Amino acid sequence: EKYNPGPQDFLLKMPGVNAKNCRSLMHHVKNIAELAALSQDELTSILGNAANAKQLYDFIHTSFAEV
Amino acid sequence: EKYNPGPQDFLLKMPGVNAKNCRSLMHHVKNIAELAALSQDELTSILGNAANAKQLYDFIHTSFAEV
DNA sequence: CAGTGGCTGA
DNA sequence: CAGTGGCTGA
Repeated sequence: EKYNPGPQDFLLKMPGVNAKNCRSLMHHVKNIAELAALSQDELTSILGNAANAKQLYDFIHTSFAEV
Repeated sequence: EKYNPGPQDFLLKMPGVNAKNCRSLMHHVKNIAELAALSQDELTSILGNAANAKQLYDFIHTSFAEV
């Protein structure tokens, strides 16, 4: 498909994303902007899995360094 | 000052990033959430380069399919 | 932002 | 989110 291996791949690079919920993610978000804009509740609603949701939401909110 | 290879490396995985503006980016954003929350005008203020800003914001604002 | 976890070997 | 483009060989 026309799904560029850039932002599309970026989704699967997360510890809570697979090709299965990837299609849902990209269809629910514009790109990286909406991807990181998603909330834990949003994730479960799109991914349909609490584990995948928490894992994805986790990385999105994983601070670079703990001071 | 950990800076795990997860969110930190994620920054350097962009077409408009380097290690020099990486320290600026992480200091201006919490993690991925703020990373994608940045605007093209903001990127220039952080990265200090229009090219890097446009390139970084480009990817952030890159549609999964049909860029 | 808007879609469901969209696949898989013989 | 909050820091400046934070480096580099002899």
